[PDB]
Amino acid sequence: GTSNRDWWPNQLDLSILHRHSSLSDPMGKDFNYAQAFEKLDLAAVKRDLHALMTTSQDWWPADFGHYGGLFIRMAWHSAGTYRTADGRGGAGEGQQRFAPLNSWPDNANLDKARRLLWPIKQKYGRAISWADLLILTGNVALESMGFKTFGFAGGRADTWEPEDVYWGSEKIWLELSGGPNSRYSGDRQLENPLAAVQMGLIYVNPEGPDGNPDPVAAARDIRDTFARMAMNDEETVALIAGGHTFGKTHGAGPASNVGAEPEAAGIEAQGLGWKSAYRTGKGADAITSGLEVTWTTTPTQWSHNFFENLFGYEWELTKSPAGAHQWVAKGADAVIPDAFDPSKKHRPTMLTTDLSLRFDPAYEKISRRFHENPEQFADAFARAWFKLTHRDMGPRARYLGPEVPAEVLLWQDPIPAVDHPLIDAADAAELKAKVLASGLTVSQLVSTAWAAASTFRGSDKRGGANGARIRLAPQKDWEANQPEQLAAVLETLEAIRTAFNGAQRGGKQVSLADLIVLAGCAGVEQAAKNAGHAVTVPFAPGRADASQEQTDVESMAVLEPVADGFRNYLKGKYRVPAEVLLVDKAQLLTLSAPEMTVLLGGLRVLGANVGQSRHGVFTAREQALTNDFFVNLLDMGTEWKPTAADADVFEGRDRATGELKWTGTRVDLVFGSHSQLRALAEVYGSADAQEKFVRDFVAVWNKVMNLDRFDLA
Amino acid sequence: GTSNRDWWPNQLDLSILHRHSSLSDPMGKDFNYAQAFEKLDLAAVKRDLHALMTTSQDWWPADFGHYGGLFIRMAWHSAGTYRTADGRGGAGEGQQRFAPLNSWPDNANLDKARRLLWPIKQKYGRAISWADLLILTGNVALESMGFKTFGFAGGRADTWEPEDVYWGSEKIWLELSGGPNSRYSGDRQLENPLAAVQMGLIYVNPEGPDGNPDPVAAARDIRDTFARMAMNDEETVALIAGGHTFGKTHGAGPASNVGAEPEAAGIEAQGLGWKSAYRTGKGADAITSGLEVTWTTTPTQWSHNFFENLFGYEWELTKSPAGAHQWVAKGADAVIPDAFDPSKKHRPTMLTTDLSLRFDPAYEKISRRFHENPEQFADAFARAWFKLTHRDMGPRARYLGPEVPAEVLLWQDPIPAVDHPLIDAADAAELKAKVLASGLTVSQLVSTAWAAASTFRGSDKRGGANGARIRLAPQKDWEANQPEQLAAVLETLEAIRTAFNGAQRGGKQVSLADLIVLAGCAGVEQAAKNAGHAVTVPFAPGRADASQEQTDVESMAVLEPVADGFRNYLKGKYRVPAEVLLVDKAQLLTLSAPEMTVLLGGLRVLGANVGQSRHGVFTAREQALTNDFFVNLLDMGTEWKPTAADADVFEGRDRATGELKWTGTRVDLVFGSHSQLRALAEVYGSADAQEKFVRDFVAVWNKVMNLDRFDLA
Ligand code: HEM
Ligand code: HEM
Ligand SMILES: Nc1ncnc2c1ncn2[C@@H]1O[C@H](COP(=O)(O)O)[C@@H](O)[C@H]1O
Ligand SMILES: NNC(=O)c1ccncc1
Ligand SMILES: [Cl-]
Ligand SMILES: [Cl-]
Ligand code: NA
Ligand code: NA
Repeated sequence: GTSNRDWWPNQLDLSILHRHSSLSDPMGKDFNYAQAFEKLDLAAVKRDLHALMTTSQDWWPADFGHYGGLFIRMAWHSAGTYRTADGRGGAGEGQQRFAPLNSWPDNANLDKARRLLWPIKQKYGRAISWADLLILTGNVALESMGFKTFGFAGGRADTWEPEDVYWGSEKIWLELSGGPNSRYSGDRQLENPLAAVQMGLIYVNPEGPDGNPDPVAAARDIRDTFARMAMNDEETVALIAGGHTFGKTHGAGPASNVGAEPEAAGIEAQGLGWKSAYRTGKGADAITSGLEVTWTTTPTQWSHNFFENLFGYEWELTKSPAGAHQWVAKGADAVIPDAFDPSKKHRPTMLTTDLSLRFDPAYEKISRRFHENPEQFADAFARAWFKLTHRDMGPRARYLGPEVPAEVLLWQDPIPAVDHPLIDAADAAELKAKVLASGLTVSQLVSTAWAAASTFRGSDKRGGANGARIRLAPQKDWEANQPEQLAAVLETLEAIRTAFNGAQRGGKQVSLADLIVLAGCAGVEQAAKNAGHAVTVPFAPGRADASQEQTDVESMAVLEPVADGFRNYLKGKYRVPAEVLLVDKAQLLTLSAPEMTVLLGGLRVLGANVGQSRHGVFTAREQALTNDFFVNLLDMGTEWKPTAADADVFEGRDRATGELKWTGTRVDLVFGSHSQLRALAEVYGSADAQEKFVRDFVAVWNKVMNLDRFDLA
Repeated sequence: GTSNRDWWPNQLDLSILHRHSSLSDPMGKDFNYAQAFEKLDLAAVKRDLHALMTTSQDWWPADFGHYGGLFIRMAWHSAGTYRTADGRGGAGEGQQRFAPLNSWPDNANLDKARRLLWPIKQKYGRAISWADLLILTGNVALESMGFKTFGFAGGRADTWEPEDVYWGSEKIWLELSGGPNSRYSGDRQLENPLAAVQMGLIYVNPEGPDGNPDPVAAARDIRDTFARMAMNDEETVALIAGGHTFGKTHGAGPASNVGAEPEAAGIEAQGLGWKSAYRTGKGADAITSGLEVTWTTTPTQWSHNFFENLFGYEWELTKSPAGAHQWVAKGADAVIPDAFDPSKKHRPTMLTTDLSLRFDPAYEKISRRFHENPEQFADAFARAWFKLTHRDMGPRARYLGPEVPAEVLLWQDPIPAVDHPLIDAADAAELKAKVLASGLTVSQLVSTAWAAASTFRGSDKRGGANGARIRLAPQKDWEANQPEQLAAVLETLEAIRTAFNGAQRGGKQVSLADLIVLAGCAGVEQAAKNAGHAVTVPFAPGRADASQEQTDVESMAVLEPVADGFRNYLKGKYRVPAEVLLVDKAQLLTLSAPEMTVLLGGLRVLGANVGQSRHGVFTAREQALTNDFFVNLLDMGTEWKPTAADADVFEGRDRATGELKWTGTRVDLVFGSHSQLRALAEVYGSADAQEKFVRDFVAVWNKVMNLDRFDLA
């Protein structure tokens, strides 16, 4: 059956904004996962998971009699898809159980791991999500094997269909670099937003870069991909050495024995995949990666043996029984136990990527310090495992249950507790009147509040106006935020705040974070008034102001908007067309297509464009909230053409006279071109739609202002 | 960006069940189109459209100074996608404005027609849908040119995204038959459910079959395609001769002048397409189909000149300026006016497909009668145009506004008016107890009510339990409906009804249509009771009983279910896997994936399978409403394999002992295989889900029972 995607393979895809509707969701529209989880007996679930660790099933027998290593890898993989570039991937939505991640080659046989968990999932039902269960099971695996975790938070609601994520353009699984859809260019630069070296891998290739077994070169890839998953050198060495303290790899025979991945298998496989014709197909005969490495002398117990082996032998290149490159300890005794046969032992072995930890010079120093000071290794690994597995969960307000660590960590972008009375409605009116009397313009108020609130992304729940981080480095210096204008607005707001706060009794004060948002609301009210409409814009107080020391400047850099269609901003020229980047941003903002449409049309006429550009400002009453953008965009009296200077800018001329009326970008004009977007524009550009436009705009404005307000959830 | 569809191109596509969410809809959740339309001043809209017919725009100048022919073609195309096989296509959702239909080659330059209508759409806003406006504009075109229409009904609500429709497998627009994706096999058999001869055409090729200009052969294709659009010979001739009484074709120069269709054009084209480099690109230079035919001497007025010309001249094969085959009248005077130059005239011309009306022997008789009796022609055309343009609107209860014809037409599957008091809640309880006391079983009651209600399809809103047509030909003899069992159930219900009705005062009585549904509800209540649960199943009375004489038997044939996954029924072996046919059915029933899932699992254990098959009956308490289907399906203690006898049937055996536990079909097992479906099955198979399963089952059961109840909208 030929589809629209076949006929117009580069048209824009709006379905990404309309996933996750109530239609695909089996839970009622009233289901609240946080409330269900709060009633879960978490201790009881952890007792069942402890029991599961050594209850081997015949259909996938446990190595060493203990599933701990398998489950740690399962949890690591659930979390390990994460990219800091867009916040997409991670454990937070339980996406490992859906295509494509359920069938990635690096997730081979994790289908068996997930299936082992079905009895517990069934027992507890909706009170524990798959997403939480995958992570909890990793924690319990670690605890069972002697390792004390830093903590655990529930609250990851399950999702019910695959996310739309750009995982790369390759059409072959695991394609090596340099092909027609290469993710690499230049001096082995990985394209943003990607965070893995090959399609279907988590981070790097365990044999080495593109299969070449050079541990020094592999270190380069490790460092780059882990950085792109928010991990520095110390965390990276702690995580790899930590994880590879446990368990083993599986490569007992040639890879050609392994059949179809889950999404390709027959219906009788009942959701499992990679069935193997090699001997029994499982247990001692298991094939997963094709490598055959067991790192420690006690694979089911926490030890300091990883670094003892790493530094204690010299390593020789060799091949697994599937033909894969791996390393064996020169002249070692057979000290490693076998997984099934008590009468066999093996020499210590390593992956190329394990040797990276010793032969990259910066890693080597960390690895040595961890070898000499295992307490530091244990602490770093615990902190890094917590980070890895919670990275995409958002503000601390979302953390549920009795095991949440009390220590606040820098990576969480923390927000101080509010310890004073909040402003009430009378105080809000007083502050909005002051803001309006100060001489700040609609355009300045709207642009500042948009700049503050629209850093939010729902993918990892980072960003938003809470914290007033727009006043700190680096947000205050981002080109999209118009630094000089921003500084003048913030200075006027700060004086207003200082004056209000100094006049108070009883400890009441207003944060700058709240006042920025409140001032934006006043701007929207004033604009509606300018258009002859009487509008109150909703406002919820309670934001607090974070300090510069609570704001990691490097980590913040990935939230910089290099494309923001809502302010008609593009930081440079990109391979991806700007309207694709607009839809991408709308998706991160959690907007539907109707919301994106109304929001953008309104921002254009309120003066939210960067640099005061006239592009898309299709009104003669700027700073008045009207549907002018739509009515003028859809006017057939105007003809549009790309400019001579720039193919991405368009001139709109009176069809009869030739006179120039407007200019716009691809982002402006896509609303009059794409057939679904134009149908939306039509609704708002109709003669009966003025009040609907205003009201819809206020609702989406308020939605954006509140995106990070999990303290009110 | 590689997607799941690229990696697993034959996985099942569930997104088709999740279109039309509230996310994609710009109207609020409470918007009621029927209410808006009822207040539209329809006379005022029609006066604006009348004025439009002769107000030429220079960007697409009106042929002969009148847009009427163009708009008639627009409306005919809007309706002309319709297929009787599945009810899909037609004018009822305004789908012509979305991909792919907006860009079909047969719809070239209808983009210009739709754009002409924007000022009127904008004026009246939400009170008239595009869907309604396309049709209304065709009616007004006809009226403006002297033709009396049979009537008009509003009520087609707009849609906001493309429908997922199988339009064929070809990857090339207009591909000739016999290719690798040929829609033809055998002796020029068109594959179901298709109703056009080539990808991107409405019905047939105007040059003739695969371009061969033989009017006799073309008549074969016309007859076949029009039948597949619910039109018989009389209707077909009336429609083609009717339409081709007006306007002209456009083929003023070579087709290679014509650029990209709308979905492929640049953003500056603002949703228009087919931009032509030939001379001025429009008006006298227009190119659309590539043919250049003007049929009558007054292209802007109703006449009987099409048949006068058809029969009055002999015809010669010729070529348009774009190279297309067409026909010219041998030795005629130049009597046909030019579209732009009052000093030029032309000889009468025809399409190969127009000549079909004269040279096919059965058409020729009808055409002769219409020629001799143009009043008969006018009446047939008006009836056929009404039918064409309303065929997918559903029951008469959906027809809005002041121009609805009072005459009830056989094709409407009409339902008589109810002229008596309805049963109340206490009466419903009394009848449910009587049904249960008669000894009809849960399985008989459920099966019968499902058979009656599940003929509904949302694509053309035909079918459903209203009318009690399950008791008439042909429904009562469909194999899926189990004719002998059905007859025994209907007999018992009829006696119950006759007794209840004869005991009444005051004219109160119950229809057999209501009682079939009510009896099904009793069946579901009893089943819930068998499981130890007390529920009340909702029931709305007001169905009426249609007669055999009000039931066109041939038209009803397309509603026969040849695949019904919900009763594990397949009438023969098909190309398409049964699980794809299940999803197809659920989409016709308007079900989401969660609704399909709950509904099927519940029907399995209530005994709704055809022939009492045990396939998928994963319970030891048949006729009790439990979630046993899911708990047993997901039990990893059971292993499944295809049978030796049949690859489409599977045995489930105890994994440890090999003991046979169950059998199932692909439809049963897909819920344990497909990763999104199995995630739904898990919800219902969890230990906390019994109450939820019952509640959700009852809700979806009730939804199905009410699908055709537009009398209560
Ligand atoms: C450079 C990064 C890494 C690479 C290239 C890598 C590679 C691998 C490979 C190839 C396997 C064997 C899969 C199989 O054949 O069954 C494996 C196993 C494992 N890895 Fe990693 N790994 C990496 C980082 C991590 C991290 C961050 C963790 C956890 C904190 C981890 C924990 C594990 C565990 C527990 C196993 C054993 C699985 C079992 O016992 O079944 N690894 N790793
Ligand atoms: C075998 C069936 C049919 C064939 C092959 C067919 C073919 C065509 C073609 C090729 C054109 C010219 C497109 C162009 O170059 O602009 C056309 C025009 C037209 N057709 Fe049809 N037609 C059929 C049936 C119908 C029916 C059922 C109607 C309406 C009741 C209709 C009404 C018209 C009208 C009004 C025009 C003129 C458009 C204008 O003035 O711009 N046709 N037809
Ligand atoms: N552009 C490249 N392509 C492939 N391998 C590279 C590239 N650049 C560096 N390497 C490998 O990474 C190692 C570490 O180099 P560097 O990361 O430049 O200090 C080198 O010695 C190479 O083996
Ligand atoms: N692909 N996933 C996201 O982009 C996302 C997920 C949840 N809320 C917002 C965005
Ligand atoms: Cl994601
Ligand atoms: Cl459709
Ligand atoms: Na994420
Ligand atoms: Na339809």
